[PDB]
Amino acid sequence: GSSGSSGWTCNKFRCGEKRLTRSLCACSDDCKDQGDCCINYSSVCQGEKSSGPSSG
Repeated sequence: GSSGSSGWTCNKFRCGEKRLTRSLCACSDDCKDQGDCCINYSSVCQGEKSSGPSSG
């Protein structure tokens, strides 16, 4: 099927990934060093997860 539409966003799971072929941004740690972290990389990845059931 088609490759897909523009995705300038990252997903909780995506965070800390090591597999990307068709993605405008990168949801991996490397992005931090390199400089290709999605616009909302920290918002999704660097969210609020600590001693909590769900980061609702």
